[PDB]
Amino acid sequence: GYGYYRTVIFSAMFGGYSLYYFNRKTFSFVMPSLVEEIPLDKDDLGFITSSQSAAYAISKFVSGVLSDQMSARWLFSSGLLLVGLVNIFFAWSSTVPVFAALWFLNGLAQGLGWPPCGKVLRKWFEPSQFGTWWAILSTSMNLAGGLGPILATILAQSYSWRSTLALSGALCVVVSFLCLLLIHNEPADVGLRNLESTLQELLLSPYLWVLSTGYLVVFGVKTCCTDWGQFFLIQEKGQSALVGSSYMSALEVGGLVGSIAAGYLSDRAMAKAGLSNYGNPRHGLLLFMMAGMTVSMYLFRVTVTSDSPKLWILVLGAVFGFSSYGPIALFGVIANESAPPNLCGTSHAIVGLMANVGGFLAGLPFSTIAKHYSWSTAFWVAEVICAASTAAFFLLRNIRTKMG
Amino acid sequence: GYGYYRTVIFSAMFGGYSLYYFNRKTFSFVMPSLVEEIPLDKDDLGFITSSQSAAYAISKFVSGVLSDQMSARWLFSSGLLLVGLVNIFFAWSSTVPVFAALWFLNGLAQGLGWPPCGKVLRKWFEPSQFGTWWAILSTSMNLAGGLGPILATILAQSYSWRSTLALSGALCVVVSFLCLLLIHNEPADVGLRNLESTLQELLLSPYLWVLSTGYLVVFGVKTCCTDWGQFFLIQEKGQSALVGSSYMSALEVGGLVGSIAAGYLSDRAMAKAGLSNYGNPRHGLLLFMMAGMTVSMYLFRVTVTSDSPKLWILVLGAVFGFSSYGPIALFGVIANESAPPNLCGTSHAIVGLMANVGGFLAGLPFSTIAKHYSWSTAFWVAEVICAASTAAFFLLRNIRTKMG
Ligand SMILES: CCCCCCCCCCC(CCCCCCCCCC)(CO[C@H]1O[C@@H](CO)[C@H](O[C@@H]2O[C@@H](CO)[C@H](O)[C@@H](O)[C@@H]2O)[C@@H](O)[C@@H]1O)CO[C@H]1O[C@@H](CO)[C@H](O[C@@H]2O[C@@H](CO)[C@H](O)[C@@H](O)[C@@H]2O)[C@@H](O)[C@H]1O
Ligand SMILES: CCCCCCCCCCC(CCCCCCCCCC)(CO[C@H]1O[C@@H](CO)[C@H](O[C@@H]2O[C@@H](CO)[C@H](O)[C@@H](O)[C@@H]2O)[C@@H](O)[C@@H]1O)CO[C@H]1O[C@@H](CO)[C@H](O[C@@H]2O[C@@H](CO)[C@H](O)[C@@H](O)[C@@H]2O)[C@@H](O)[C@H]1O
Ligand SMILES: CCCCCCCCCCC(CCCCCCCCCC)(CO[C@H]1O[C@@H](CO)[C@H](O[C@@H]2O[C@@H](CO)[C@H](O)[C@@H](O)[C@@H]2O)[C@@H](O)[C@@H]1O)CO[C@H]1O[C@@H](CO)[C@H](O[C@@H]2O[C@@H](CO)[C@H](O)[C@@H](O)[C@@H]2O)[C@@H](O)[C@H]1O
Ligand SMILES: CCCCCCCCCCC(CCCCCCCCCC)(CO[C@H]1O[C@@H](CO)[C@H](O[C@@H]2O[C@@H](CO)[C@H](O)[C@@H](O)[C@@H]2O)[C@@H](O)[C@@H]1O)CO[C@H]1O[C@@H](CO)[C@H](O[C@@H]2O[C@@H](CO)[C@H](O)[C@@H](O)[C@@H]2O)[C@@H](O)[C@H]1O
Repeated sequence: GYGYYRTVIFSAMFGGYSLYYFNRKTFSFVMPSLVEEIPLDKDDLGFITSSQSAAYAISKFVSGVLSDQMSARWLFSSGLLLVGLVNIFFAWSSTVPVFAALWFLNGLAQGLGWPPCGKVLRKWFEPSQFGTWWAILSTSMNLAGGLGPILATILAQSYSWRSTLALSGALCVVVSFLCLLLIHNEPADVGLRNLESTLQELLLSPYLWVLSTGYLVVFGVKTCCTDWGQFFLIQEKGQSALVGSSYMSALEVGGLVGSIAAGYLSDRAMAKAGLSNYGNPRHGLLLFMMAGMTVSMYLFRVTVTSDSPKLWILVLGAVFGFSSYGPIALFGVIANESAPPNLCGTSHAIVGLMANVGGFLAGLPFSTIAKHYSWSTAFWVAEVICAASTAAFFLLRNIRTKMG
Repeated sequence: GYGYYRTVIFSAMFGGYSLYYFNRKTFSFVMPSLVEEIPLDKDDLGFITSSQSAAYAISKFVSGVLSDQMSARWLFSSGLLLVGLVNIFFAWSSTVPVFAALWFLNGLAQGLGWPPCGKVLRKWFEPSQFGTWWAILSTSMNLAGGLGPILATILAQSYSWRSTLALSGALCVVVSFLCLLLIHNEPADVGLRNLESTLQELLLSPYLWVLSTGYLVVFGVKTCCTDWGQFFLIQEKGQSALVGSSYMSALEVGGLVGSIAAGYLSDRAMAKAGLSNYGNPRHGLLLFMMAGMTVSMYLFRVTVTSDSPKLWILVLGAVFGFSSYGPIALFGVIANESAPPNLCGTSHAIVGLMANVGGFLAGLPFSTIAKHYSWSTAFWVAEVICAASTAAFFLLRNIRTKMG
């Protein structure tokens, strides 16, 4: 049955992705115990995390490019097995260089997880049910990250820090075999079906670069606000050290809610509306959320004094999180849906690369501008850039959409 | 006349490239005066240099890829004009963010200089005279860098720091028009001649990846030695603070001599020997210099005690510089010569990217290994890697050379 097969594939995917993220964050989970056992300074942890991040970025781009030439099931299982083996080996090392070398292969293996999931979802689900399940897998990753630390410390205070990593690796290996056994690549491999534009022609379309610039701006603004909102609130507004934590929590909760709601409403709008070679039914929600993000930025910058109630700050944070985390999922869904049946990964790898460079831009120059002039000037610059981007995106709404 | 036209093109190229490098390094040349005028801390200078370096790397790759679709003369002149304009605008600014934003466009413009020169050299010169002139252009860059500082401080102590940059920009604009007028793209544009493998077929050849890995190892080892030789000599050998400076000077001089000699001897060997689809006449010198580099590394690591004469240290530094700076030029020449008549830039951009990642590897993990274990262990690791690479390169000598 279609429902039975979809349920089985979805359950296996959910479990695999949750284990992926747990084993990504296990070192940060268990850091205090190994710090107590073998002392480390602040440089070693940063070096290890930096190596993992660089490996993750490079692998992610490469596996996104290559995911259209190899089977999704084998890619998923191999990545999970390598992640488990790397964790098991990490459990039996006691020197920084070996730690940092083992945490690089971890990023390389982690880069292989999502593109197979995206391809299987696209080939198994109808285009009117392809933003809901995307967001639900994102929430699977969120749930794994949220439930990680509590169980991690609960288990670590009981036995040790070395046993937890080995147990996680063994569980990853077992679940890798289970997912290999359970996941099906295509409906044709069972007896159903739910249904050429070379790379040179794909790269010669303007929609790809429009989406890349949109992702640039959205990710950069989100990173700027997430990284420096507490700093702005503490050093210029005059608030305490708990209002920042509450504002971050509200931002995260509102962002999760906004991602799910954006996916569902966009899928409903696409199902309701028709299809044509020009335009996209998913653009209205994207433009609305962009405008909401800009308005919330302006309100937070201007109408938050030293005597503002805490409820107002929480409301502003929630609204910005909603309107900033919706469009990210929308771009991720669109860059893969509005592509030929092949080259889906190659239509998303470039977008991820733009996200990385936008993160670097949100990191260094924003901080130096804030240090020199002020935080108000830096946030004003970010808001002006976002408003200009939104205006350009609205001006370029009805364009050649289907690339190829 | 062939000689007259070659002389004119060579002179214009030499002048253009020398001005390119002078305007690359002018800020480092004139830094003390502007530091005295407007105080700066150590973070701002690093930020500016980092922005320029990142822009240079990205532009270099992009312009190497794109240099086969646009005219070399126009690319050269446009790059020089933009460099001059950027310097002129930099002369009229007084704040760090604007400085760092203007020093990014400088890197973007600088990335456009060399690939047009390489294409013109390949299309104008015979393959038996294409390693000598390559090395001579490299020495043009070296001469510009060497004669920069003296003239820079001599002029800066006279008038100001603001006038020097404007004068350099104006000179760059004038020389840009002169080079636009003088450089000829092809011999067919005058009435002579001195004489399809798509990118997908080009990327499916093993010679490209062999060359990429060789450049990886050579550049990484050279960067390791250049960066940490003084540290090793001072903190483990027990030598003074002037022996390191002498060792660096000997390394640089020996490297320049080795680059010129390697180019000349390799061109002579290729002219003497025949041509075939398998192998390359330029491999013997490359293997010999690789072996010399490994032997010199071992001798410097082992046979240099706290009582070694300074002449021995100078000799070892000169030999390593020779044997390390030869192969870099050899790889640069080969990756462009042993390529189809098109895609020459695309056959060198990947090699440059590998050089960048090898530089990062030589930078961070080598330093952390040296900090944890010792400098001797780090240099032993580098020497072992170089020896293994040399053995693999010798084992893979006679292979499919002409890619396509
Ligand atoms: C084989 C590949 C051949 C070509 C490679 C290209 C260039 C080679 C290296 C370039 C590159 C990978 C290449 C990107 C994709 C390549 C795809 C293009 C294919 C071309 C066909 C690594 O290179 C940089 O990586 C930095 C690590 O951040 C290092 O900083 C070190 O750590 C610093 C502490 O922050 C200190 O300053 C110091 O400790 C070091 O300085 C740099 O020294 C290093 O140069 C840049 O990638 C970028 O990815 C992203 C996400 O990871 C990173 O963003 C952030 O990283 C972490 C915070 O750092 C966060 O955790 C992460 O959340 C965040 O997102 C970037 O930072 C950067 O990593
Ligand atoms: C089919 C449906 C699927 C089910 C999904 C539902 C479950 C999702 C909730 C999980 C959730 C919400 C918590 C509110 C719950 C109420 C919400 C109402 C609805 C749910 C009922 C818990 O998130 C927090 O949970 C806390 C408790 O563990 C942790 O505190 C710890 O406690 C200490 C030890 O006690 C520790 O020592 C200490 O380290 C912590 O202080 C926090 O670290 C964690 O952020 C969010 O988690 C997820 O959000 C994302 C945001 O992007 C976050 O990713 C971030 O991305 C970057 C930013 O873009 C950041 O740069 C990056 O850093 C980060 O990776 C993560 O946070 C992720 O995990
Ligand atoms: C639109 C492009 C879309 C994709 C971009 C890819 C990823 C985006 C950013 C990745 C990338 C450019 C991309 C490489 C080529 C891309 C071609 C691939 C095309 C794919 C189809 C910049 O990204 C890094 O650049 C570093 C600058 O070094 C920054 O470090 C900052 O500064 C630090 C102080 O050293 C501090 O830690 C701190 O102040 C910051 O942390 C990092 O924060 C930053 O992440 C990494 O490139 C690399 O190039 C080389 C040579 O320049 C650099 O090596 C060195 O740099 C200087 C010493 O640094 C030296 O002067 C230079 O002599 C030396 O060689 C590398 O360092 C790196 O720059
Ligand atoms: C058709 C033929 C063409 C003619 C070519 C011949 C001319 C070439 C000679 C120029 C030469 C040799 C000097 C010995 C001369 C005898 C040699 C015998 C033959 C010649 C007769 C002078 O080189 C030095 O000259 C000194 C005097 O200016 C400078 O000291 C300054 O003084 C203070 C102010 O007084 C200043 O305040 C202070 O900053 C300095 O201390 C040094 O900065 C400079 O290095 C070498 O220059 C060139 O070498 C390359 C090496 O790769 C170097 O590039 C490096 O690459 C990276 C490393 O891979 C490095 O990381 C990177 O940092 C660097 O970019 C540069 O050095 C480059 O410029």
